[PDB]
Amino acid sequence: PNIEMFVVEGYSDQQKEALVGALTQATVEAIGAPIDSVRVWLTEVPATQFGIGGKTVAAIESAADGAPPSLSIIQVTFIAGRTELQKERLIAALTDAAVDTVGIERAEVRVILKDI
Amino acid sequence: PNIEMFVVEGYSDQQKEALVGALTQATVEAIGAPIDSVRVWLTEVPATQFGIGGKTVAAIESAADGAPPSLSIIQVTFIAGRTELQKERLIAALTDAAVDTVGIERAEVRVILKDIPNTDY
Amino acid sequence: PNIEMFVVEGYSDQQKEALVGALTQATVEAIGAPIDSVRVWLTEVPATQFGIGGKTVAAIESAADGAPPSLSIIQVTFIAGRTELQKERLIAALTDAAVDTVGIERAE
Repeated sequence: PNIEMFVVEGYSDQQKEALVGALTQATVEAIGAPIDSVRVWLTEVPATQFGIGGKTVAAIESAADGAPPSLSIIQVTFIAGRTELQKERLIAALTDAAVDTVGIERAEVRVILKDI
Repeated sequence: PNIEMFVVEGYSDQQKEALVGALTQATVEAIGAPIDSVRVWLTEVPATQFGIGGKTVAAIESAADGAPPSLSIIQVTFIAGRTELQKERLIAALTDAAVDTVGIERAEVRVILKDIPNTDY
Repeated sequence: PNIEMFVVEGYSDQQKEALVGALTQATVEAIGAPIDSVRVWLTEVPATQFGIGGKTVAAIESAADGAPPSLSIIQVTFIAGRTELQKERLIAALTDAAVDTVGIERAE
């Protein structure tokens, strides 16, 4: 239900809105979550502040953090890690090897929707 | 004690400084933490880069991650839940139901403050 | 493998590349990870947007998130805590008092 992507600053509006759609599209399908319950945001990392193996991109990648509450088994995570990863290689493209998808489970005692 | 609020790019300097005080005040009251211990950062997301349910805000939310050390019981989490939620629906307001709050407990073996962990203090 | 440092928007290119290198080098040594598997990014927070005990920096600091896969034992974490504390005082410099490191275990 919360997906943050850290990516390099090259991408255009269009790639952004299709990347949002896709992560959202890829999320509702795999884990069967509500579309209106899906939040995404992307984060432009400047080439001057993003390093692969110790040196900046400017001197020379896509990271996806998923925030679910814990109601998901390992198989439905395999599918999510799979679906999140595939559709981001489709639009706002990048090799599969260069996309990392992270799953952070939040205890229901630790996620607050409105007051509760 | 580590509070990142992800918000849209509208908010003025006043709203920011008031949002920072409010989340800090909310934290110290809720979890009885030292004010000196409370670091709060706001993350301004362009509308073109924030999606609600598949489409961007520009084509058409408040997300608060807290990284604390693990001591807090259920009730002091729920209060941290409501207190951060209320104070932010107060200043630089948005609807209650449009603010989401994430509580991440990092183990004492995994939190490093100065050179030392909290475990070896 | 994933190191996000949040910092104020004051630092030069040189401080930045030396920070990326110092975080990568402190990483590869301690936890013996592959340089090419070490990604590190810096997130500039403007002063109006970074608050300590309730006031904005401007009205008047480093937080380092490490996300590895979950095998790491206590000592390699405390060493990780220390390697990435120290080499961030060497360059993009700051008093140790004002740096927190955060270790996030992630492993399906």
